[PDB]
Amino acid sequence: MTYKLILNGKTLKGETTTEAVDAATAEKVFKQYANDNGVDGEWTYDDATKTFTVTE
Repeated sequence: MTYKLILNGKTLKGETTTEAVDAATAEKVFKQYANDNGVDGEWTYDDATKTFTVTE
């Protein structure tokens, strides 16, 4: 299971897919990535199409 993250950072936007066994580990896994960019604030989850999304 691999969800798709959508970075809606104000000064930065992107998107990457990560492999996670559950939604919990998926929240920190992606968060760990965004951190390497400086995008931390509100986090959303689209269980409708397996697509993660975050917006600073």
